[PDB]
Amino acid sequence: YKLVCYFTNWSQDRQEPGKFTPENIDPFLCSHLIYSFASIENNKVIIKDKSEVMLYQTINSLKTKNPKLKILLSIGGYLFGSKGFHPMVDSSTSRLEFINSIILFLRNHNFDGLDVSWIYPDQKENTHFTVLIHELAEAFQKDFTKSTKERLLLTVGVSAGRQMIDNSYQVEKLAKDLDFINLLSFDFHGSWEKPLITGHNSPLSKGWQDRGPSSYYNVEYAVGYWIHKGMPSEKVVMGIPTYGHSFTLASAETTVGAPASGPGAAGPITESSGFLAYYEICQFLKGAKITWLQDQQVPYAVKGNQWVGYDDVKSMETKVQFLKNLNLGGAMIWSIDMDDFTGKSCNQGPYPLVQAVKRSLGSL
Ligand SMILES: CC(=O)N[C@@H]1[C@@H](O)[C@H](O[C@@H]2O[C@H](CO)[C@@H](O[C@@H]3O[C@H](CO)[C@@H](O[C@@H]4O[C@H](CO)[C@@H](O)[C@H](O)[C@H]4NC(C)=O)[C@H](O)[C@H]3NC(C)=O)[C@H](O)[C@H]2NC(C)=O)[C@@H](CO)O[C@@H]1O
Repeated sequence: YKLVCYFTNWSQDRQEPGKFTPENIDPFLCSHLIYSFASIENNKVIIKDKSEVMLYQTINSLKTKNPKLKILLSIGGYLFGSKGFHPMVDSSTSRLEFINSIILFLRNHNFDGLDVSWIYPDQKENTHFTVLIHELAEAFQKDFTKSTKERLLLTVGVSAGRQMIDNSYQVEKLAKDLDFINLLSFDFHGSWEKPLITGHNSPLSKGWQDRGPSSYYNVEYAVGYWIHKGMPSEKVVMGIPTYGHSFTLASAETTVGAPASGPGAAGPITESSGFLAYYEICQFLKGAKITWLQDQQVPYAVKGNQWVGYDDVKSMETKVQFLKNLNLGGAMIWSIDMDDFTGKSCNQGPYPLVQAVKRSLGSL
């Protein structure tokens, strides 16, 4: 099994216990690490990060410590959107420039591959995304035929939502071109929804109130659908979140599907109404009531008018058992810098969530 771990370049600006740098990375924690995110300037790959050159130092230390560790570079993410890939994708000339810059950049800086996480192609960018991936795949393969080093890996963070999947992807082709997908099996529910009701960020299974299309909004369905569409199960690396989605409750009802007036109060460290990192969640749970959903196989917690749907150690072990049953490629984490990486907040040691995933994957 793979354990694929995204980390981010904005977590370094947080205060403790959320102040993360690549030096917080345990080189034996994960099989793959993925830096989030690179940029594109003048159709070439760059890293925009005040700490860029220190990142390279840590990459080299980590890979020296653990010769098996793979470290990939990611382009994309929600904020980058589709706009970020233009004008690079607009022509084969500009795409060739990009692809050539990637190979040189990854080799120069000791990266093992590229993750393309286009959020999201949809109908409009379906062709652009398909060709980009295919051209990258071929170039990497070409490079390999000429090289003494391993072939550069190619992966993609992909939607777990059935409609977005149908619109964005040509799955059989993707299966040939990608080494694996990083299934983004989270953000199923949240304070952007209308009607504005509580719902879990990342339920494993369908809710008792779900019927029809709402029956798609869970991890088991997403996984099954990708397989159905032609992605081999062992190329499905299943995303698990270390964050939760929060709601401010509109009434006294505290159940799933209860009315919400908006996102929950911002965490003190992440300062973004609507989500909480796990290290903030452990502080939230103090004085909260926690319910484990038997239908959906994940917890939520309520304190005052605040409702948080999140993933804990029980969820980690339950989702790992699931991915193993379905013969998936492994687990992916978004993101390790939102786990309690210092261990100072949750009283469960360093990376309590990710370590549980690791322990569960390694268990016979
Ligand atoms: C609105 C919404 O929730 N949409 C989701 C979308 O976020 C999902 O995108 C994937 O999953 C994760 C988890 O949501 C994404 O993480 C977010 O990524 C953005 C950057 O793209 C983060 O923005 C950062 O925000 C902090 C906090 O305000 C700022 O300080 C930073 O400057 C800013 N970073 C940058 C580069 O500008 C945001 O905080 C992340 N949120 C969380 C909770 O971590 C991630 O982008 C994306 N994952 C991958 C691998 O591409 C998407 C999944 O399908 O669904 C919805 O569209």
